[PDB]
Amino acid sequence: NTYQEFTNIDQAKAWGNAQYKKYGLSKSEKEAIVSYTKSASEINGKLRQNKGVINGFPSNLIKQVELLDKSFNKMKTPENIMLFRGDDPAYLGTEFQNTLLNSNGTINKTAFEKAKAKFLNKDRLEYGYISTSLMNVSQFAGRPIITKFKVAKGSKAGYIDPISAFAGALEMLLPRHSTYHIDDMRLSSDGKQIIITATMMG
Repeated sequence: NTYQEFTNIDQAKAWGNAQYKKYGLSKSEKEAIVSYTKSASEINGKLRQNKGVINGFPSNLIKQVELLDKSFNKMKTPENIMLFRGDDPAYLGTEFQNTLLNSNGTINKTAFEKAKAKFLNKDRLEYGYISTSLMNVSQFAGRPIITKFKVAKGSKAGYIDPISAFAGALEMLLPRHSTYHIDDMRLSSDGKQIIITATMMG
């Protein structure tokens, strides 16, 4: 199908803002999301280390995770939409940490080949929540990997930007334990990034 790609920040904001006012999040839900934007790396890190099992977590965290999960009952995208994300080398694996990037800042083509072999046309499970943006915003111009997720109409997806502690990200959040299938991997025009196109599943 066709996936809406925002090409203008003000249009992205107005659409996102409009989605958000309809959500009708509870007070507790909003608090959990505000806190997630402050400490996402810790939360997602614990979810990956424990493969989605929250039983051992502190009770404040168990509560926070259940509230973020429950929030996606109210937060669905009303259309097919493209979402974006910047990632550092470790995203592809420990092996890529210090091998994806040449000294001059270009993508090493041999590491690109091991990444394409490892990931192209394959499913990937993510234990954490997935923070994305409505556009390829400048916050992740410095990042070597850009992923474009194709998110179907009716899929769980929420514009949480109005209540984020941080500005400028046009932030759309996706639920934890999502699987996506990597459809395409190519180098960018200047050779400094890998562009990944993926289809988001349940």
